[PDB]
Amino acid sequence: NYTFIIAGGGISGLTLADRLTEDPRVTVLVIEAGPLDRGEDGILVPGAFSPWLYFWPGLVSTPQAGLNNRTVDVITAQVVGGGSTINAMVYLRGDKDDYDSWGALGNPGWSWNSMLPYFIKSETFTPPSPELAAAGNITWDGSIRGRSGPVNYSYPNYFFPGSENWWNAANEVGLPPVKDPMAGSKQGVFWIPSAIDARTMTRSHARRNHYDRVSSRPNYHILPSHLVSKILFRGKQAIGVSYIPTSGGNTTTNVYASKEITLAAGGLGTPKILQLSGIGPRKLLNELGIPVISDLPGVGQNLQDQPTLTIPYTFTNNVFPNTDSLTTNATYNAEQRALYDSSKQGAYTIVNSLSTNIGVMSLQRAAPKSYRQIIAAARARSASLSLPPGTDPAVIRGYQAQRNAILKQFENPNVGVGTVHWGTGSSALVYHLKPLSRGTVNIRSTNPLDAPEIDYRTGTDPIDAQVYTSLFRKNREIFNAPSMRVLGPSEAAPFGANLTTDEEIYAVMRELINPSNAHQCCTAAMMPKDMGGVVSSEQKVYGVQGLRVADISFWPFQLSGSPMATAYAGAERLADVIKKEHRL
Ligand SMILES: Cc1cc2c(cc1C)N(C[C@H](O)[C@H](O)[C@H](O)COP(=O)(O)OP(=O)(O)OC[C@H]1O[C@@H](n3cnc4c(N)ncnc43)[C@H](O)[C@@H]1O)c1[nH]c(=O)[nH]c(=O)c1N2
Ligand SMILES: *[C@@H]1O[C@H](CO)[C@@H](O[C@@H]2O[C@H](CO)[C@@H](O)[C@H](O)[C@H]2NC(C)=O)[C@H](O)[C@H]1NC(C)=O
Ligand SMILES: *[C@@H]1O[C@H](CO)[C@@H](O)[C@H](O)[C@H]1NC(C)=O
Ligand SMILES: *[C@@H]1O[C@H](CO)[C@@H](O)[C@H](O)[C@H]1NC(C)=O
Ligand SMILES: *[C@@H]1O[C@H](CO)[C@@H](O)[C@H](O)[C@H]1NC(C)=O
Ligand SMILES: O=[N+]([O-])c1ccc(O)cc1
Ligand SMILES: O=[N+]([O-])c1ccc(O)cc1
Ligand SMILES: [Mg+2]
Ligand SMILES: [Mg+2]
Ligand SMILES: [Mg+2]
Ligand code: NA
Repeated sequence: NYTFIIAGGGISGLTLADRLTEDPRVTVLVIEAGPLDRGEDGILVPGAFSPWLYFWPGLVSTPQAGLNNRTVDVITAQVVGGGSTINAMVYLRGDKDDYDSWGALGNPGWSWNSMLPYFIKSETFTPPSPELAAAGNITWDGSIRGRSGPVNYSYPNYFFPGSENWWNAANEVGLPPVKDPMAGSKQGVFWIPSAIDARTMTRSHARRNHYDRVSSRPNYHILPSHLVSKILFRGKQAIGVSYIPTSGGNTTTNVYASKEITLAAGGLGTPKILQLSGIGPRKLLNELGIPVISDLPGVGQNLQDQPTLTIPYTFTNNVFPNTDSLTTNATYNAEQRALYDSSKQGAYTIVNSLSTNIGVMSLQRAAPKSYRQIIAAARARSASLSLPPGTDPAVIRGYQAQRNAILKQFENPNVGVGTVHWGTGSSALVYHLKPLSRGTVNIRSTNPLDAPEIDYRTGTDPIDAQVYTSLFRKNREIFNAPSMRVLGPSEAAPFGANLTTDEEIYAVMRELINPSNAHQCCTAAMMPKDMGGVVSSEQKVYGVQGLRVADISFWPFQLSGSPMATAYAGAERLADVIKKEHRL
């Protein structure tokens, strides 16, 4: 027996296991599908970034009805440290109203102010050098960045010169410098904080900051390369799990917990454990012959991600060096790698293909002449039109509440809906942070080795195309501003200056948008049960005792930001919630 068993050793699972094992009377077993990383350069060194080393194999979407019925490979981590081990290290909090909105959906104790102590606890910020801060326009508010917590973050110690042209261009088209994008608003441009340990300029992933750091503890146990295949119950009490080798060896083992089972298996993993365990929609469980322990139609509903668009460019006068110099100039690449190996300086401190600065914008900043028109269309349309026909009414009610919160965010000048980035080379990136579309993740069988059916339903809500087209147009403004025109950019096929109407631009976007940046969330949502929720405000699964969801399956909806910083902080908070209930 262990005190706690955690299914998934990703960001949430390892953060929780670390904090729970601070009490030597508490024992934890973390069961993780993937192996330990080997500290290979493709993980530790930003410039060597090789995320495909630990992608979960054999996951494909359904044909995407909103994206010309395209099928895409599904990307999620399978490795100790989860997404933190293979992500692009972008470390950003959401905006105040994200957390305040989660609270307003019926979740006492959720707000920006309740999260801020956990953001601070989570991390240690290391300031950049003064000369890079001054030259780069790096700013921060030290009063709201942690100085003593486990997650290291800082910045690269270098910037490609064309990042300057893009900064000035973004300013020219109404994206001003943001003092600190961690202070609960991020309207304009800023340096991307990176989850790097500045001692060695290497990745600070959860395997290091929430396992290696505390791995002398005998009460903190890890079992890599095993899958949690089922939750075990005595009546409605979660008492243990079954696990199998990830490789599918014909062996099953049962292990038991004296206090709780925690699911931390991610947006695409947690709902599958619940559904195989008979916690999920009666209709699906009945079809597969799985006994219903708790009839929760929200399990596998409400899937969200943050779609991405790569816009290709050619330049008549780009500045050298730039990120594509690493790929197209072997001499430059070898000299920057030798520079990093010697004094830990230069381009290898930046995640490969990224630049150092980024822009975020509200709907009114993206669409200053038309945002009210997009809000009017969204307010006019029935919430239920966004969901499959015959969606459970409780799930529709939760989606209606989310939608009302997001339409308030659309009117809010201080909440982001999209991002613009330029890596300094042949492509730009435009992310959609706040889709109104909702997808599904459902098991197809009782075989725990079978991939679930993953249907992002990207672009099924027509409002999303209007928001995304506005983001595309703002990106075009940056590239046509004086500071960027000096580099001689032009959109490459299948984009181009001759695509001038919304219709022309979005027909190409429909063919190129990726449903996912591997930010899958919200498939075991924290909302009232009568709003299609799966977990309470204490993250307890409805209808059963001793069972919580820790991973970002529990989020109601996506942030103005990428998920990692909040995945850590929310696990920091859940550790304290659990310790208080037991008296640990
Ligand atoms: C390639 C790539 C790139 C990015 C990102 C992800 C990825 C994959 N993200 C997203 C971010 O990393 C992600 O949202 C968080 O890691 C989510 O943390 P969780 O704890 O929810 O799941 P996470 O995915 O971290 O952990 C879930 C774990 O559960 C395991 N698991 C699944 N099913 C299991 C089962 N049945 N039994 C046992 N273990 C099981 C998995 O193997 C995995 O390690 C990101 N975010 C960000 O803010 N900045 C960024 O730069 C990026 N970029
Ligand atoms: C990563 O963050 C941790 C946590 O603050 C830092 O660990 C500290 O390291 C210093 C010097 O090595 C020690 O004197 C402290 O006692 C450690 N503090 C704690 C709270 O453990 C580590 O320094 C960070 N990395 C950087 C570059 O600052
Ligand atoms: C996608 O597939 C369905 C039938 O499988 C079809 O009716 C629909 O027209 C297709 N969508 C597009 C945009 O081609
Ligand atoms: C920093 O901002 C100043 C003032 O707007 C500008 O002149 C400069 O080019 C910027 N540099 C970078 C690297 O963004
Ligand atoms: C290639 O990189 C080297 C090393 O910085 C540089 O001197 C050279 O001019 C670059 N060549 C081209 C063609 O970019
Ligand atoms: O290669 N990558 O960094 C990726 C690829 C796909 C994805 O959805 C997220 C990140
Ligand atoms: O700047 N931001 O808020 C971001 C940055 C990256 C990302 O994937 C999502 C949001
Ligand atoms: Mg210093
Ligand atoms: Mg300045
Ligand atoms: Mg200027
Ligand atoms: Na330096």
